[PDB]
Amino acid sequence: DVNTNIVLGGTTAPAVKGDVNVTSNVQAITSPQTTTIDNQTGAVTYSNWDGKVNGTVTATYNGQSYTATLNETAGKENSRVTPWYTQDGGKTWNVLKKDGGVYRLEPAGKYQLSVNNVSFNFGTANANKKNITLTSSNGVQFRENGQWKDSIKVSTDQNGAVSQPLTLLIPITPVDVT
Amino acid sequence: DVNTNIVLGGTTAPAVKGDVNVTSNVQAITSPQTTTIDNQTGAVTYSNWDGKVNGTVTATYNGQSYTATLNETAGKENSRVTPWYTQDGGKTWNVLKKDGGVYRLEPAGKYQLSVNNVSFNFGTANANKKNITLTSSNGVQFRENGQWKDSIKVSTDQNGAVSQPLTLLIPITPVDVT
Repeated sequence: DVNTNIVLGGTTAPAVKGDVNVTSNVQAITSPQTTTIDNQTGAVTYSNWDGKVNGTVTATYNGQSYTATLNETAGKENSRVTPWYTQDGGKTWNVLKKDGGVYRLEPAGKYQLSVNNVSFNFGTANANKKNITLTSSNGVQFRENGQWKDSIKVSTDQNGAVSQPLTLLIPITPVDVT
Repeated sequence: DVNTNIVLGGTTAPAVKGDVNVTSNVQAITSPQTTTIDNQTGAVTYSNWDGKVNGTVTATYNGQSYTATLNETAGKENSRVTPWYTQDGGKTWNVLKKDGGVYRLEPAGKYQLSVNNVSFNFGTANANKKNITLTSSNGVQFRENGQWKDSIKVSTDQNGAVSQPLTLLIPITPVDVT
């Protein structure tokens, strides 16, 4: 697209993009293990939260919908799901240790999932392709050059698989019981 | 190497060995950035600690002393030094984050350093050797099969270098400098 338009930003490249439309279908759910109250009022208190999270990452590309592949082997190359939280406004981000042997995912609060060694099999139909550009539909980020990024370029190998392993950051906002 | 002696606790191989004897020469030192005082008692109070660590890992092998090599490359290959603390003790172990942009280490101690992609150059003289036993003389541990241990077996390549990257855990107990 020709750049015609005089935006005060200083004539940057356009935001027109997207070969592969990566979309998290990851969902998070939590329940309190212990609810308390003072009977002097009706002031309930839900506490001791117990989080769980499930789903997958799909990707629309050339009118076909693919699903991300994880690695179920036990080496350094295990696609390790690691939950991240911020006490700040995302100024920093710390890994959740297991407390009482569960992931305390407290309702609202902001979370992020990190999963390395992801892939996709786009099929022999899509072999040997260069500059496939991955964009997120819903706040998924891709790791590159030591830093998170809104989009990344991948090439497919002779079979149609992304030639090198990805690493994703997935947003999480739990639902709760009640 | 022959079992004569009836110890309680089954009978098991001896622990004595060490083809190559690794020693941490890592030292840690800290100062409070603010020293304060309760004049009604005269009880001083140190706070805002500022830790620094320095040193090397050496190793004795076949009468010669070698020194560990780190990897400088910007990337996934980089020997990442990560400071490491246990809250109270044992099962707890978490990454030490920078506060006030510096690594506060309190002289009460209980810290460990973790460093990947280490190596050694044992010299052309020690090429092509097949199974070498690594031991520490001062509490350095080596990573394998997802867990630390005090010994590992490695082989040298055509040049005399450890064929594969090591990953170490180094103890440190800081000292207070006035």
